[PDB]
Amino acid sequence: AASELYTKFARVWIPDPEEVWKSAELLKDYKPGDKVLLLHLEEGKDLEYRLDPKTGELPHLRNPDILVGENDLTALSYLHEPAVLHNLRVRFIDSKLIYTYCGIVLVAINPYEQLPIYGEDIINAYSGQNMGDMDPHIFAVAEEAYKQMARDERNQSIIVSGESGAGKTVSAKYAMRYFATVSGSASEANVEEKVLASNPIMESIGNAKTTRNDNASRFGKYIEIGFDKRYRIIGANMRTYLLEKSRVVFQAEEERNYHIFYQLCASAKLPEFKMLRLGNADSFHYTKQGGSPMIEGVDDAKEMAHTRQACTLLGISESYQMGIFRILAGILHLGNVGFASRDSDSCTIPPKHEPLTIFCDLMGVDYEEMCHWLCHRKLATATETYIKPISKLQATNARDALAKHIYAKLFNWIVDHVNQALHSAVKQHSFIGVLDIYGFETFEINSFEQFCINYANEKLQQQFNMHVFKLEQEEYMKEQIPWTLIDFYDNQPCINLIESKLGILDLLDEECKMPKGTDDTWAQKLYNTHLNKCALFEKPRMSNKAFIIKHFADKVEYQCEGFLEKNKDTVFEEQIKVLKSSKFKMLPELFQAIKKTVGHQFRNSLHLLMETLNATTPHYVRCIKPNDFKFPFTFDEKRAVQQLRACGVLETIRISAAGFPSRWTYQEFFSRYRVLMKQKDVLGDRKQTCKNVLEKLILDKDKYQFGKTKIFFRAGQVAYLEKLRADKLRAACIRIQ
Ligand SMILES: Nc1ncnc2c1ncn2[C@@H]1O[C@H](COP(=O)(O)OP(=O)(O)O)[C@@H](O)[C@H]1O
Ligand SMILES: [Mg+2]
Repeated sequence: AASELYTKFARVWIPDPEEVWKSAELLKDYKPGDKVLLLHLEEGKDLEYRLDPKTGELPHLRNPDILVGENDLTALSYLHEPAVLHNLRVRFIDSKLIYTYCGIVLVAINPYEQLPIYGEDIINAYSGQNMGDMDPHIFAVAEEAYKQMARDERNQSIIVSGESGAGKTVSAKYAMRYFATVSGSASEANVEEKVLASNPIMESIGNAKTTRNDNASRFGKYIEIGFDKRYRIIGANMRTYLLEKSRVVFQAEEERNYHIFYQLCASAKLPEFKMLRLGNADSFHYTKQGGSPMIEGVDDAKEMAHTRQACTLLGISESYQMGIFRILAGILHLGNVGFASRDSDSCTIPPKHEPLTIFCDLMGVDYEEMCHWLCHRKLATATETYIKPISKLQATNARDALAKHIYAKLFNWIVDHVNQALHSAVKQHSFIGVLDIYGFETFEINSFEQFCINYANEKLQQQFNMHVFKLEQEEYMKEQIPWTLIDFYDNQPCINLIESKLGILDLLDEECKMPKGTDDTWAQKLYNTHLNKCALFEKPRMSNKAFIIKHFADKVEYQCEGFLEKNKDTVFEEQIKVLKSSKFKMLPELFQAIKKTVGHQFRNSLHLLMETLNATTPHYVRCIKPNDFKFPFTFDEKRAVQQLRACGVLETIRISAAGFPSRWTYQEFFSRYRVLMKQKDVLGDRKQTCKNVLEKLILDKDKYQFGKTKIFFRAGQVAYLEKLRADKLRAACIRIQ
């Protein structure tokens, strides 16, 4: 039947290597059996488009001009890939609209420009309205979640997704503002202020500049915002995920360490900071490696003022704040300690070194002991102790490991205190969860950190697909309702390759058991186990030190060096002991106790989170990066199309197009709509009673369908039944009155 639409003047989409899809118009009517189409391109040139001799499949028809730039993609006549790309291009380039709906899921595009599209009057304008009675915006999602939590008394979750830089961090912040405003009616409104204040604090400690993002979010965050019976904020709790430790000691060619170090170095001249004995960021190796200590459009000194102000608002006094700056200053002074070689396998550090002097002074430690333990290691046996001198390379490695460890304890200490400030005495009626996770990334060189983040992103896709596609269509099959299968790309195989008993993480952990274990040996074990036995896993022709894996977004090559070390993540017992013995109270609090590998800990942490998400009603936001140049309102078609297919956008709209998301059991429907039924319509069979009543209430049979155990409805029909229920109760009250 679709071939009847291929008439003279009809428009179609044809594949193009650079533009992905090109629009063309038919110069003649198509007849079944024709091998070439005479097309007029929009550039003024005529083309003979040859059809496939085996399949005879025609190019995609283009939707009418009235359907260009629609608020909801389900309004399109032809629901195919070229149509999606065109509709989003027009709304972005022409209309400057960043938002579009794909049913319940929201699509967000990064503008690379500040626009005033979120005044409190806008917040008020989105408040109190229906879905679609406002145009697409993040506030609509927030309001829908607010509306659902209040009516359903069910916890909700806001899940944002996308590759690095797509606007995801930005989206979560604005959603929180909406809830804080509505809740703002409270007496102890300071709690909402504290909740919003949490974000900039974590950004200072948690973010750093990458080539992808000037403010990359190098840890994960999940926030539960609790509500009372009044549907007003009671408090909150943050659960966070693995921070990039390698960032403290290393930075690439145009990257920085965490923002807070630069804020502290910018404030070195102030009298309060004088005790720290700091200089500019160029003086310390841990800050200098990147080659550029400043971010354009950012004033580190100004940010330092804001960060301090944020700390005081949470109730963190100046003594606490000066205490954290001391730790950070100490990490910088440790980074420039001079270490000299003795013979081939020994090292020595002088008790005279200027940087180690202030390090020992700030930490409240003995210089002579630190010189000894940076140069030697202890081996303890039941009967005796043995000492091994360390090489120059080992001394610097030992020093750096301690720096990562200190920074890690410090980050955790801060989040614990914000959670203490965010705590609530009252009982939780319900909650809204917000997820903010580092997005898919790739570089010239990729390591263990990229492996972990990509693996986490794979899990998010699995949760999304399980809920949206898998769980949902399986129900229709069991329900015995006419259903056409909707295809999706299932990533379960790569997930098994990573997580299963035979998986990559398990093999790395087994290599960690062996003292003889090596990255080379592990890579060889991966090749032996999977080189030609697996389709998701492959090795490049030129290398034996790296491997490539097929993720949902793209294939990624990972270098094997450092994987066992990074999986172990440990520090010498003597160094931790000298810090446990420190004179400064904060250091002993971290070093006091306030076997599984980082990879094992990471898997379970993600499992607990997946389980947590499954308990709530999800609300998904898909963020897209339009261009790599960071330019205002520029659209890259090749780059966009790959993100759309990776996100499964088209199939999400096709499943949405099938409709019937709402589903009442015959018992629930009967119990809720008994008032719309006359006593004569109530048969011994509840199922037949519901059929007879629904057939009387709704005349169009295309708006509802009957399954084995549930009744299915099209959009707006339950609201119509609620209007009828409300009208019947009102009429009954008037009759009684
Ligand atoms: N509302 C916005 N207005 C302007 N630029 C934005 C907006 N949202 C995101 N961006 C741009 O996208 C970049 C990355 O988005 P952000 O949410 O900050 O981090 P990410 O998207 O990586 O989570 C920002 O640095 C900024 O350049
Ligand atoms: Mg981010």
